Formats: sequence, C-alpha cells, structure tokens
Amino acid sequence: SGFRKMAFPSGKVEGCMVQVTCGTTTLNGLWLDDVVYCPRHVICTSEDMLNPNYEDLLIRKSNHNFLVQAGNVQLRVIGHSMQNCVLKLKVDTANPKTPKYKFVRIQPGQTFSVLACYNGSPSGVYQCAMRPNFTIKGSFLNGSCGSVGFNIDYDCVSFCYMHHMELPTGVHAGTDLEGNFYGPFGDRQTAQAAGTDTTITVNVLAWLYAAVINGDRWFLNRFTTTLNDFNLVAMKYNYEPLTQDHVDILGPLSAQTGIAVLDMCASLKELLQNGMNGRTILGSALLEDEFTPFDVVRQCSGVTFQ
Amino acid sequence: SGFRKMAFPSGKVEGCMVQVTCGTTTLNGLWLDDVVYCPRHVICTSEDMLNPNYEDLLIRKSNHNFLVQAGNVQLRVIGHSMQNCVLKLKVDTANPKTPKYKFVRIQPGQTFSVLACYNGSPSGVYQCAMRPNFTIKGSFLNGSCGSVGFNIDYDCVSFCYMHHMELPTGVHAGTDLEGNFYGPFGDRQTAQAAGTDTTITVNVLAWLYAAVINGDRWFLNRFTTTLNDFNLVAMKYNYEPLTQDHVDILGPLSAQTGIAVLDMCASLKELLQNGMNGRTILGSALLEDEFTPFDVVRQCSGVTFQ
Ligand SMILES: *C(=N)[C@H](C[C@@H]1CCNC1=O)NC(=O)[C@@H]1Cc2ccccc2CN1C(=O)[C@@H](NC(=O)C(F)(F)F)C(C)(C)C
Ligand SMILES: *C(=N)[C@H](C[C@@H]1CCNC1=O)NC(=O)[C@@H]1Cc2ccccc2CN1C(=O)[C@@H](NC(=O)C(F)(F)F)C(C)(C)C
Repeated sequence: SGFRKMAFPSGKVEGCMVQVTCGTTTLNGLWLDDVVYCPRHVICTSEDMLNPNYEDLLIRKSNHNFLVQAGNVQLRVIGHSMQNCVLKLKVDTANPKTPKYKFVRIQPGQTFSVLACYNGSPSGVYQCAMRPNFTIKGSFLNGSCGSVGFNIDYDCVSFCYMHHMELPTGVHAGTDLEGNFYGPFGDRQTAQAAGTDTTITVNVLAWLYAAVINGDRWFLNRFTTTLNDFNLVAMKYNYEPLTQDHVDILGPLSAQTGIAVLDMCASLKELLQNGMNGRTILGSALLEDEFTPFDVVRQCSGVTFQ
Repeated sequence: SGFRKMAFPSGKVEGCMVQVTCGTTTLNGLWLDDVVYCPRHVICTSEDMLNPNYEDLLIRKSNHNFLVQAGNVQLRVIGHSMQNCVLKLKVDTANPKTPKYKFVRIQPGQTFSVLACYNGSPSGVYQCAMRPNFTIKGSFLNGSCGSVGFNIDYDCVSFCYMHHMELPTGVHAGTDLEGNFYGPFGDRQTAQAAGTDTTITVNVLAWLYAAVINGDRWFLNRFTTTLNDFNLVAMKYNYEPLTQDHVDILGPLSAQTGIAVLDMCASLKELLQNGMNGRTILGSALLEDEFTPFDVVRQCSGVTFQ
C-alpha cells in the first residue's frame, strides 16, 4: 500500500553526468559513448543573450575552448558540432558507464524523472510531467542546465529532456536530446512566456484508479456519462479533452478495478462540480495529474484492495 | 525556481541491493563489504507468523539455507548471525561497489530517500519522513522488505531504514540498519497499529520559508506570537510542540528571508485558524510537513526572490 511520486533509480544516469566549461560559463553535459551532449548556450556571453547567432558564435570556437570534466578527470574534446539547440562534443574517451539508452521525444502529459545536477555532480531526483503547454514544473537553479529527464524500461534509459531555460512564472523549458525545444520556447532572452496550461485529464483518471486500487472508493458515484458530455464539463474546468485513445489506455486499470472508464469520468465530473469537501485522495487535497496510467501500473499492486 | 519532493541520487545504493532467499521466502538484502543485511523474517514460515521464536528458528538453519544473488551471480554465505531484527549474512565476496557509508538511527521528523526494490532489483525512489508516531508513509508491496532508506552527505551514504512491515492503515514500519524497530512495532503478526500521529511543525515552518524564498508572501501577516501562545494553538490542531531547539534550527532560513521565526509562527497560526481559502502554497492545498529545514536549504536558492 501507499502511493508516492516515484522516480526511476538514477544510477545509470549519474554515471553519465559531466561538467562542461566554455569561457566563464559552466554547466552539465551528458556523456554517452565518446560524445558529450550539452546546451549550446554554454558558448554565449552575457552581453549577447538577447539574440545570439549561434552559428557565428560557434565558428569562432576551437575544440580546446571546451573543457569537459568527468569527476576529477579531464576529457579532451576532439570534435564538436551543433544539432539544433545542443552541442555534441566528441571526446577522446568513451564513457565506460554508458548504459543501454535511447533518445525519445515525449508527448505532453507524459512523465519522467529529472536528475538535477550542478557542476557535473548529481544533486537530487524528482518526477515531473511535460505539461500541455510544453513547460515543466521543475526545480532548477543557476548551473542546472544540461540536467536531463528520463524514463527507464528494463535496462534501457530513454532520455527525453535536457534543461535549458526558466520562464518568468518559474517553470522550465528545454529540449529533447536532439536539441529541439518542447513548445514554442528557445534559447534566447525574450518575452516568451508559458501559454495557458490545462489539467491532464487522463492522468487524473489514472490517479483515481490508483486510489481505488489502494482501497478508497469514497468519491465514486452511481452515475455514468457519455464521453461528449464529460468533455463539455472538462472544458469548463480547463481540463484537456478526453479522447477514445485515452479511454483505451485506461483499459487495464478499468479492468483491474471493475470501474468502467466513463463511470470514473462521472466520478471526476462530480469531484469537479462539488469539490472534495475537505476530504483527500491519496493524501492530496487537489486532483493530481502527474501520474500516467503506466505510472499507476508501475507502482500499484496488481491486486485491488476490495 | 520550483520546489519538488526531491530524493537523493540512488546509484550508490542501487549497487548494494541483492536478493536473499530462505526456503520459499525471497526479499532484498543490502550488501556492504562482505556482509548482506536483511530482515530476519526471511526465515519465517506462513504457519508461524503470530509469534515466531527467531532464535529457535535460526539455530535450525545452516549457511547453505540462505541463497544470495547479486544480479546474475550467486554469493556463497559463509556465516550468519542475528542482531535484533536483522540478519547479517557473511558472504565470500566483498561488494566492489560498496560506497562510503554509515548506519544512523534517525529522529522522528527527519526525512530520507527510499529505494524501493523487488527481487534485488531497484524499482523506484521516493522521499519519506519518519512520522512522529514512528511509521512511514511509504509505497511498498509484497517482496519489498529489505528495501532501505538513506540520506547522502558528500560521498557518504547514511542508511537509516530497512523495510519490514505494513500496518493496517497502509503505513509502514521498519528498523534501523542494526535491526532495531522504530516505534513500538515488531516483526510478528499482531494487532499492533499506528498510534495517533501529529503534524511536524518545524517542517511546516521550513516549507513556508521555502515558499518565501521562491517568491510567495501571500500568507504572511503583521502579527507575532510568543512561543508559548503558538504552542497552545499547535496543540489544538494536532501539531507537534515547537521547541527552542526548532527555533534555533530555523535560524538560517529566518536570516535568509528576513522573517523572524516567531513571525512565521504567527503566519502559520493564521493559516491553521483561517485555512488557505482556496489558495495554494508551492502547489499544495495542504500544509506540507515532509521537508526539513535542511531539505529546504539543500534544494532552494541561497538568494531569496525578493
Ligand atoms: C541553466 N544553467 C539556466 C537554468 C535557469 C537559471 C535559473 N533557473 C533555471 O532553470 N539557464 C539560463 O540561465 C538560461 C540560459 C540562457 C540562454 C540564452 C539566452 C538567455 C539565457 C538565460 N537563461 C534563462 O533561463 C533566463 N530566462 C529567459 O531568458 C526566458 F525566460 F526563458 F526567456 C533567466 C532565468 C531570466 C536567466
Ligand atoms: C516485506 N516483504 C513485506 C512488506 C509488506 C507486504 C505488503 N506491504 C508491505 O509493506 N512484509 C510483510 O509481509 C510482513 C512480514 C512479517 C514478519 C513477521 C510476521 C508477519 C509478517 C507479515 N508482514 C506484514 O507486514 C503484515 N503486517 C502485520 O502483521 C502487522 F500489521 F504489522 F502487524 C501484513 C501486511 C498483514 C502481511
């Protein structure tokens, strides 16, 4: 029993973190085989943050303008290139701790673990979601760029995020590991700001299923809803539309609990209209939307507490 | 900016997890140097869970009744002993990944990271607190026993918890790494149940300081309180008494924010009496008590967003 915001074990990623310095700027890089991946803004200077021309900045650099440190050991850079908003620094040493890995570009609503790092040294691990507005509600300070987000399947680390920017509302923007930003954001100092966000409906439903698995039914009701009628309510509460694909994805949780998806939708509809009336669900007084269906199956018992 | 439930990087602990089997029971062990530590209830059988005599059960076992598996490799047990509620299995191989470590017995209110494991394989990491009633609100299933809780300081892992039991309310009980239970609990099937719990006042105050550091002051007020008068209110709301030692521990956060501790106590008093009135603090609609003062300093900027 229990239900926590649960991150993946971070060891396989810890062994990949290094420090990258260019000029007076230091941040983190990800060392896989003989390449170190890092944010290209490591090459910027303070007077040229408004609209850096990265091609023009990078052509002025040599391999030896980049310092890479793995623990106490200097790795010599033997090549460099820019791919979108990341730099790939070829180094003279292949990382002996390189895990089996993939690069993935995730969809909004998916979750991942973040290994926050500073000066190439891991600091902490937490779970986040890609919000519908393509920001993440991370926890990051100066020097955290190049920290990565990931999921682990069997022994394979799927890297999905590299940290680049903090927006005016204190939320975060970054890229996939090929250097493409999530959302409309970019690596320049402009007026960019998070668009209006929405609540991830399919995730809220998954978490209500988690609560049932763990033995709590107080919020259920005798009603059902059509998908169309549910979505009319979702829209009023700034919830993402629920699609038939979401309904299909909730199939296994529905089967394990005996609660049809549209019946759980009727429960959620009532919770939105009535509030929780001072009660909690899985220790929260808010409807939680940063657990996917997969996250629930991963953490919960396969046997419902009936 | 941001503030998350942040666990320590788990890699140093991952490298210590093994599987221990005795009879038909399998659980996790912690392999440090040439010893594997695990819950002694690995030697129990289903018909003798109500009041096992562990001394009598263990004398009937040989070294070769214990199977220890590290990944795909069998470690041969060459000695065994019982210390309180843990078994120490001496093995023929010292763990080459043993980190610098200590065993610590923590005080109630302190937090730690849990590496949940099954069959010797790490599954996930989350943060918990030792509750005032010496339970932990963990997330654990069958096979999770022997999973450990820890903090990391510099390169040194301080192990503070090993998982043993789930109580009827779905919360958890376990031991220090010397096998002494936290709280009145034990490794037998009885009517033991969590005592009444309280909210960890010093931690709530620390988290209010975190909210100020991160730029939010909405909940402050112009009042102050004496410690005695605050504690009269704390008691009414089932909060732990605040001591002068707690006030001293909050010193650094008070200095960084310019908010005297007793003034933050007056803010908390008002929050308890008035509620949050539909607002949130650091994304929570409840007053959070599983961040210590140290946790706040560890995660937050040293510069307040004034
Ligand atoms: C990475 N090390 C750092 C992470 C930030 C620092 C505070 N919290 C974080 O998450 N990233 C930056 O400081 C970036 C780097 C950058 C590249 C090109 C141009 C300008 C910058 C400055 N950075 C910002 O995140 C700034 N934000 C923005 O400019 C914008 F809001 F995204 F538009 C700022 C946080 C104001 C320094
Ligand atoms: C460890 N692998 C397992 C972890 C449990 C299983 C469900 N969630 C958990 O956290 N621990 C047990 O199953 C223990 C072992 C044990 C030792 C001696 C005597 C009886 C047991 C059975 N266990 C329990 O946790 C049971 N709880 C209790 O007996 C009590 F509430 F603590 F009193 C029970 C969860 C009912 C199986």
